[PDB]
Amino acid sequence: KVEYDLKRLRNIGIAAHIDAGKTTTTERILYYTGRIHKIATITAAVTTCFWKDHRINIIDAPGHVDFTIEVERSMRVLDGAIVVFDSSQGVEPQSETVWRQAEKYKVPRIAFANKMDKTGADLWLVIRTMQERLGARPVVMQLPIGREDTFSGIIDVLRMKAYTYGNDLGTDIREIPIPEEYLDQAREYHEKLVEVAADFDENIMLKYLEGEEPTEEELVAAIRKGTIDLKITPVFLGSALKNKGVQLLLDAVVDYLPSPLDIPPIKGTTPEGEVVEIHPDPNGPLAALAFKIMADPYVGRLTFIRVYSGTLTSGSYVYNTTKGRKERVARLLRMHANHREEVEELKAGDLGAVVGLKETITGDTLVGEDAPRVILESIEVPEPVIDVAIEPKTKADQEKLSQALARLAEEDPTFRVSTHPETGQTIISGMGELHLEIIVDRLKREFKVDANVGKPQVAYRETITKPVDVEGKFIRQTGGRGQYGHVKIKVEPLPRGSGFEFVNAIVGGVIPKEYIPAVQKGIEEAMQSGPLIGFPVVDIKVTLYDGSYHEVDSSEMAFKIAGSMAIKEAVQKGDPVILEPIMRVEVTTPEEYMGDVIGDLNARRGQILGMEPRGNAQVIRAFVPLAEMFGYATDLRSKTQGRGSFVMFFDHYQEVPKQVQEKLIK
Ligand SMILES: Nc1nc2c(ncn2[C@@H]2O[C@H](COP(=O)(O)OP(=O)(O)O)[C@@H](O)[C@H]2O)c(=O)[nH]1
Ligand SMILES: [Mg+2]
Repeated sequence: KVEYDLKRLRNIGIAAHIDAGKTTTTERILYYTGRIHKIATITAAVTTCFWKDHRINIIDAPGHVDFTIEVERSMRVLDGAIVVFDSSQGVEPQSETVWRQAEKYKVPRIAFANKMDKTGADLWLVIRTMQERLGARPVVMQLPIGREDTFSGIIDVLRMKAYTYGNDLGTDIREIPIPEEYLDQAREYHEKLVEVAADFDENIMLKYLEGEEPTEEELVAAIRKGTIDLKITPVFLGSALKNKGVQLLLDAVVDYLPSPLDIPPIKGTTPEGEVVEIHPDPNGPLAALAFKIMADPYVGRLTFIRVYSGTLTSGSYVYNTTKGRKERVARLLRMHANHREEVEELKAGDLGAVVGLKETITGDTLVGEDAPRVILESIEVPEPVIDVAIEPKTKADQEKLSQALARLAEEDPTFRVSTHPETGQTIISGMGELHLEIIVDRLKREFKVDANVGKPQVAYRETITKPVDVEGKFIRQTGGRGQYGHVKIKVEPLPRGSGFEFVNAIVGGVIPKEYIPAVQKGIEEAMQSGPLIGFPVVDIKVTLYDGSYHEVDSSEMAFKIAGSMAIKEAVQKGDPVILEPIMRVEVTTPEEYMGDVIGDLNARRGQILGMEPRGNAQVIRAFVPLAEMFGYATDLRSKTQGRGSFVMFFDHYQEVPKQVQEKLIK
């Protein structure tokens, strides 16, 4: 027997500018691969299929489309990529953005000039622009027969044969000889191809010299080596829509894209912090990454995983190293184009879905019960730095918004719901504009919740900068009785990020013990709104140390208020100050636009940390206030002729300069 072979795995992702043909190309890969296995929602995060004895796991799901969380993780999870270019989109400036991503995560790729049928279809413009702008070193693997409407065929220039397509349905294909008017062009590019292969094979170099045509297999193997070691980009061509070229692209996935053997081992960290390489050994200890959780309308919660080492067995227990608990793997599944398949196991190099696993979230590492504890993804609590207010038009929209968030907080445990202290509205808080922007689209559409949605707003905080010693006195005859509460507190600043710290130095019934929770609750509520701009108070330690009470007039109501009053007083007395989030920012740019990107970041109150090169591009690292980063994606495209791209992570909170302090009151 046999079925699992590591050499025959081909984990891929299709990377394309929006509208280039990612989806159509994927659908067509799924149609052609599913033909043999028929006479003996979609899409899923990973969809398996078969071609010429090889298993191709097609990694997607994102959604989005700027969402760096989903993109990073999905790149570690695939081994190789097909970058689809639109042949008819002339400049295609943001098609560069997705190339930079593949370069960033060191993923071997082939290219597919995908709309040859269309008006404007220009293979050569794709090759030249790949050369000049991306520094990709493309190698022409195919030549088109016909142009635009009359696009009828494709020449494979490696093997010196061609194919004609008798229809647009993908149901008539015939190995033809290279026709007359194309044959000279094929000889030129075939020996250009042989020339490129000679750089990664000394045997082929010696053959090229003599004019001896090398063996097809030696040629495939040399282009493959150069592809996998990131020195060339084989280019193929077609119309996905008109079912021309998609079977040859599938051949290229097997010929040139990597198995999980061919790429460097994934890097992981022990709990000790020692970095280690994780080899794809199916009989080794299990190590696996959850990279997408998925609600399902049949089997329920599905966590999609990539096994890097060992074997994951259905009916086993695995250890979630990020959290600290055993979980039960109930079942394993592969998602095919039309159907599900139950499987007994997923070995190293492979991907699928596990039912079970209730407490595992995206990015979590799963290892064997008695296996080395490794953490693949670096741990980080991502800060809710952006809030959006949201008001349902009726009471009927209130309860189905409450369901929209409690049900969407389980798939995505990374946002934070609350209620504005001085208004009373629902406030979703998250890692960015676009995290909240698509939560809002899932709310109004998928959960049918129409609501008055407010401007995105940065999550400012407030704190004090010197120690203070203050009172709160609530003493009133209100609502038919006397009320009395009296607190004294020392408040002092805590180290940035340390949070909140309450200390009871009440020494002798000076405030009766029964009212001590009341004063804490008062302190708590009053910290929700600071004196400067009404935003939460953080990073302080409060110490209750004196007070008084009245024999009959004191109450929890009175001491709570006395607590609020004391906190209000202290924050205003304590040289208060606004804290804003500061983001880590990596901008990728062409070098001619590079001085202009630095200057613009400095005008945004940025500090430049340092730039290193990435391909023919340049990666600038910097700190900038998130408050200064609004509308940045458009402003960056303006100063890079659309070729730039960035990613943005929370780093720390810092004290705003007093010039900004004044601007924020209104
Ligand atoms: N004319 C032409 N259109 C295509 C081709 N491939 C895809 N499209 C169309 O381009 C549009 C966007 O396609 P899609 O695959 O969804 O792009 P995506 O956003 O990158 O997933 C769709 O309406 C497709 O039908 C092609 O080969 N030729
Ligand atoms: Mg799509």
